[PDB]
Amino acid sequence: AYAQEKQDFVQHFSQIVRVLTEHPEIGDAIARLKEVLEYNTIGGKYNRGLTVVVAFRELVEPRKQDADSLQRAWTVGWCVELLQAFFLVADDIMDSSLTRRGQICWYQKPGVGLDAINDANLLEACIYRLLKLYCREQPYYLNLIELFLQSSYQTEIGQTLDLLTAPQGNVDLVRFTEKRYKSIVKYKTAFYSFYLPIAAAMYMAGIDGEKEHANAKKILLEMGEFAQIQDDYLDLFGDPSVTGKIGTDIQDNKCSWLVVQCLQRATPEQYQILKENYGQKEAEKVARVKALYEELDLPAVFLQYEEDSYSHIMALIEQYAAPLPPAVFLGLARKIYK
Amino acid sequence: AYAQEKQDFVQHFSQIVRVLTEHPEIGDAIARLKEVLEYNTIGGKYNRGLTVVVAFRELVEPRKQDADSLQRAWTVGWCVELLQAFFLVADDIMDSSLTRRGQICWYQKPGVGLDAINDANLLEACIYRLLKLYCREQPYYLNLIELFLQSSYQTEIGQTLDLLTAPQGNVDLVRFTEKRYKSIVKYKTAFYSFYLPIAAAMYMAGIDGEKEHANAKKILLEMGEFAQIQDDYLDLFGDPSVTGKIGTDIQDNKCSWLVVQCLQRATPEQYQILKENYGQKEAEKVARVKALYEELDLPAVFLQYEEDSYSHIMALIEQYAAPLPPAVFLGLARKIYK
Ligand SMILES: O=P(O)(O)C(O)(Cc1cccnc1)P(=O)(O)O
Ligand SMILES: O=P(O)(O)C(O)(Cc1cccnc1)P(=O)(O)O
Ligand SMILES: [Mg+2]
Ligand SMILES: [Mg+2]
Ligand SMILES: [Mg+2]
Ligand SMILES: [Mg+2]
Ligand SMILES: [Mg+2]
Ligand SMILES: [Mg+2]
Repeated sequence: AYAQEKQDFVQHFSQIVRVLTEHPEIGDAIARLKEVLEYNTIGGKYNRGLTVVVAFRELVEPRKQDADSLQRAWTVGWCVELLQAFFLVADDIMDSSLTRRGQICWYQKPGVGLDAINDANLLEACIYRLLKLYCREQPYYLNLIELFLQSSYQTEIGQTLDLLTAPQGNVDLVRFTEKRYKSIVKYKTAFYSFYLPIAAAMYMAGIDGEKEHANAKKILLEMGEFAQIQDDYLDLFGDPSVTGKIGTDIQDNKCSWLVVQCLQRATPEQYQILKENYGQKEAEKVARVKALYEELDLPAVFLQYEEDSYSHIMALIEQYAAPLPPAVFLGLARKIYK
Repeated sequence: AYAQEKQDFVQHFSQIVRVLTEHPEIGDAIARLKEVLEYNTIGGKYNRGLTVVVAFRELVEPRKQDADSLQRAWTVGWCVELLQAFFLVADDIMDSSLTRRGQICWYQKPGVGLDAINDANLLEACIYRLLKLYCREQPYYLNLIELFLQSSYQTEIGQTLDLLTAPQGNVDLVRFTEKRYKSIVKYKTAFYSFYLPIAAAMYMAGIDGEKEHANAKKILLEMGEFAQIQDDYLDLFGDPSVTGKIGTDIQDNKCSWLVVQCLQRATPEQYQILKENYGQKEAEKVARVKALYEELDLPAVFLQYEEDSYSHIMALIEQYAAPLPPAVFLGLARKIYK
């Protein structure tokens, strides 16, 4: 389980920071990297990184879980957390967000600003530094490099689809379709958040078969679709004290699950209300959209969807888990379905 | 030679774009990637990419230069041009630049803005897409992946040093030292612009020895230091019709070679003039700094430096080229020393 390993995982971060921040000439730049790592890779729930560690423990025979192999698993879990930190620092600039993980976004900090672009790229570079230091002699080293590089390309293509569908200052209700939505979230979130951590543990355990990885992907990309729908729902209806951040999807004209569901149910009067108020900074326009979503009972539509989704994901675990332990996927379902 | 291969190299770009932009769901995002590739990876001199191709031709026996091997060399040269495009798109946002390669910077284009952050990352992702498609079965594949990843980390650490030394709105004359300068440019420019293209050709030719790569690096990082000093000089004294871009180093408070040389020669009255006018947006303050640099004959100091640098780099070619053909380094010296 995760809940137990959260403190244990977090305890390994100080060694990750020490190995990355140990040529005195670059000293000031290494001090800045330490500040970027400390600010941006801590404060989250660490679900993606913990997934690597728990899945590795469940997939590798305990007699093979020696100290060095376990250290490699913790390090690769932290690599997944560094990839997410890279995407979030940059996403927060592109989405004009204000807070993340209970504090001001890194780019909004006085003295940081758009220098955060380079800081995000340093976080991504740290992944490959750690893989070389800890994993270069292992038979799965190239599989992991390619998996992290593919996950980044996937995510970036999905970010392009997200940003193209959400132009600033242009109405884009015509592209807020279920088909467009499923394509955005599959690429921007599902691959790196669900497939990547389990696939990394699979490769570290010697499970490199195409069929085995395709079957796990069938479960995991559907779980990732639900995780992004829940993120969209919480952007507006979650409590920032719990989520750690303030939502921006309506002001940012995003193809959110909520707006997709709104358009499917709206009358022509409601469609016009959404056209006139969506995608704009004015607080009273944002409030009108939320009031429309409440008039259409979209919170009840989301709860029903969550139930139907959970049943679908469990049916996929029954179809596709074997020969992996079903616990690998059940523990991940427990973290996302609250 | 380069001058001949410029059109031949450019002719391969259409196949690079076709293989990268060939799942209809992501179609709109792939169309945007094609626009980012067309806008940002064309218009330059292609010196870094051509260096890969010319060095490969000079290092590999002609009987081994079959069509497929030559295609791999063109593709890896284009990978170096994609790395430079990634760094330049992001650098232009962080340096608040206006033009590049004779047109408005990508981020300044109406409708692009900070979405250019994700576009820059897509350019970097394309490198690894091409290396996998064209080079995965080759014995040097992992050497090239690691070389591109190291070059990126080097460059990003140097960008951190550049940005830290150049705070907006704070005087930083105390850190504009020759020692700080040499450290910034070695990491931000010399590794990716000079070592990377020659080292990539070396690995493709089977030259993977640590000693051979260290000796080439001794020449190439010094040539890269001169290339950044020339870039700094041209930021203020070059003609934008020739350089393709407008300089921003004085307004951006940069640790430019020019300001370093100014501080070494300044009287106390001149130091105060530079303190009051450097690092600020006002056009009349920028003009005062340029007038001070002219009073101190910094253009003549740069020409003398260029002569002394060229003699030093040629002495290093005599010391360290062997057993590589000296032409590999002489052709690169000819491109940078005008
Ligand atoms: O955490 P956020 O900003 O709600 C988000 O989930 C962050 C994110 C960044 C990159 C890829 N996927 C999700 P978004 O998609 O912007 O709603
Ligand atoms: O082309 P530019 O902007 O003059 C530059 O050379 C671009 C650049 C970007 C990244 C690394 N090195 C040089 P800079 O260093 O900003 O002066
Ligand atoms: Mg966001
Ligand atoms: Mg986003
Ligand atoms: Mg969100
Ligand atoms: Mg610049
Ligand atoms: Mg710069
Ligand atoms: Mg410059």
